[PDB]
Amino acid sequence: ETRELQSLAAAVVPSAQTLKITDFSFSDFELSDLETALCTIRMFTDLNLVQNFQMKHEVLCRWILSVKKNYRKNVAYHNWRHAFNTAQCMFAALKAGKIQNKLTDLEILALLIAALSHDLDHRGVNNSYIQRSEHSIMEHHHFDQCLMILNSPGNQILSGLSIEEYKTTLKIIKQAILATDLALYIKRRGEFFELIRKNQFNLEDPHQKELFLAMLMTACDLSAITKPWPIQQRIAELVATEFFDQKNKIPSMQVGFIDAICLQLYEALTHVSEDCFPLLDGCRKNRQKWQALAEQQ
Ligand SMILES: CCCOc1ccc(S(=O)(=O)N2CCN(C)CC2)cc1-c1nc(CC)c(Cl)c(=O)[nH]1
Ligand SMILES: [Mg+2]
Ligand SMILES: [Mg+2]
Ligand SMILES: [Mg+2]
Ligand SMILES: [Mg+2]
Ligand SMILES: [Mg+2]
Ligand SMILES: [Zn+2]
Repeated sequence: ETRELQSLAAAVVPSAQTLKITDFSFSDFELSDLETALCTIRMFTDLNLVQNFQMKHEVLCRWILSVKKNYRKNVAYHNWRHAFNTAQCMFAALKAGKIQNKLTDLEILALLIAALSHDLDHRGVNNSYIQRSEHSIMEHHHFDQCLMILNSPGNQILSGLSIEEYKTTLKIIKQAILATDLALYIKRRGEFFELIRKNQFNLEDPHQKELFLAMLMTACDLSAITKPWPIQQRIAELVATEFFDQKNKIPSMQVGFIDAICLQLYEALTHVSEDCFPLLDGCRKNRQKWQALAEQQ
């Protein structure tokens, strides 16, 4: 054991409501690492994951500490906090967004783990340890890092699954993490948009289900863009720090990013579940804000 594990295992886990992890407008700026750790336990708990898969408290805690440890603090945006926020957005979409009832337990288990693990060991959009020797290169590496952790002694939060359940969950996890490659999202989204507009969308079809999960991953991954203005400015500042340093051109970049990538996604997601409207809403409000700024710059 480490001190950190000891403290985390021994701590009381406040409720979902006390932790605010059900709010789409959630922010982690004022939280310590330990506090994000507790939030994460609460997520697995209220999703019924500890229950239905018999996770041992000490194993979950060690797992989360392992996941956090394998992000780099030295990377301004792509770090544990971003991973943690992606998972909190998944949680909020499942509960407040009422998507939980559209999915199986194994899908839910896999999305949470995928959300937390999808950028593992990221070195910043600039850094180029993609050699070699020459596709979703980063995402494959994030998934390897995830599997490694899931297989570490003391960390095996899936031990309680049968082999069948386990194989299935692993495949879903892998797909979810690969889905976070924006290049995949752009190739796949057309089909998702067609289905929605032709009123054809059907989650009971395995193919369409898998496509939705992919889209849900992207939605959560990009969710900083949906946050209240003061918070989104701060995050945008971290992103900029990573992109450029590891400035009035920035407001129009954000507008372009919102137009090209974000709006349609959150519009589609709201069609699937009207209770995910808050994401669409916050994204629009942020477009106002950035546009206004761009017109002075
Ligand atoms: C404010 C700093 C600049 O912000 C951006 C500028 C450009 C673009 S992009 O989509 O046109 N660009 C195309 C090339 N590709 C390699 C990288 C992405 C994205 C952002 C942007 N992305 C994210 C998602 C990571 C968040 Cl969360 C964010 O806030 N801002
Ligand atoms: Mg809210
Ligand atoms: Mg701290
Ligand atoms: Mg079920
Ligand atoms: Mg990524
Ligand atoms: Mg063991
Ligand atoms: Zn990400």
